[PDB]
Amino acid sequence: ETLCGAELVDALQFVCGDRGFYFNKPTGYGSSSPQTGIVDECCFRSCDLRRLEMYCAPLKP
Repeated sequence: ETLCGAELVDALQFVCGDRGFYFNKPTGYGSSSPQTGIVDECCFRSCDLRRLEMYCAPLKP
């Protein structure tokens, strides 16, 4: 019921399109720093579309 490896990249490619995507969720400066991201959210666990789309890079212009 989840998305891993190749299936996850295909999903991010389709949802993010031109914008591209990243895997590690941003953290705050001088924050805590073991890193978590989409694998944890969507592969080890199931996530919904609105979580997944938070890993799209910003819109260009």
